[PDB]
Amino acid sequence: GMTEIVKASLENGIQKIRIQAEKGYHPAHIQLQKGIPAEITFHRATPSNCYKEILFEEEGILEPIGVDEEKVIRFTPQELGRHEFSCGMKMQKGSYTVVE
Ligand SMILES: [Cl-]
Ligand SMILES: [Cu+]
Ligand SMILES: [Cu+]
Repeated sequence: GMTEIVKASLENGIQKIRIQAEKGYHPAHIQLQKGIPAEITFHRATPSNCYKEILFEEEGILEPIGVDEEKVIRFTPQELGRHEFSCGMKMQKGSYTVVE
């Protein structure tokens, strides 16, 4: 250890954070506050189709993302703890930890 966790920035009652998709997700591990609307912006910086989709299974989210495009994943985290996000193939993984 330790594992690097990046906290989402709180402003205007929204928590925002940007994630780059290229040779994995960066940051791969983030922290979110429970009950605050979250906007997680993914940028696909690779032409590999391994990254053509963004999956947040526990939120029922599955979103396509094109080469060099940015997609905002929006939800309000309600369940505490560590949750997984990944590409649509579940080959490249990350996590979001929801704290009180
Ligand atoms: Cl692949
Ligand atoms: Cu993938
Ligand atoms: Cu893949």
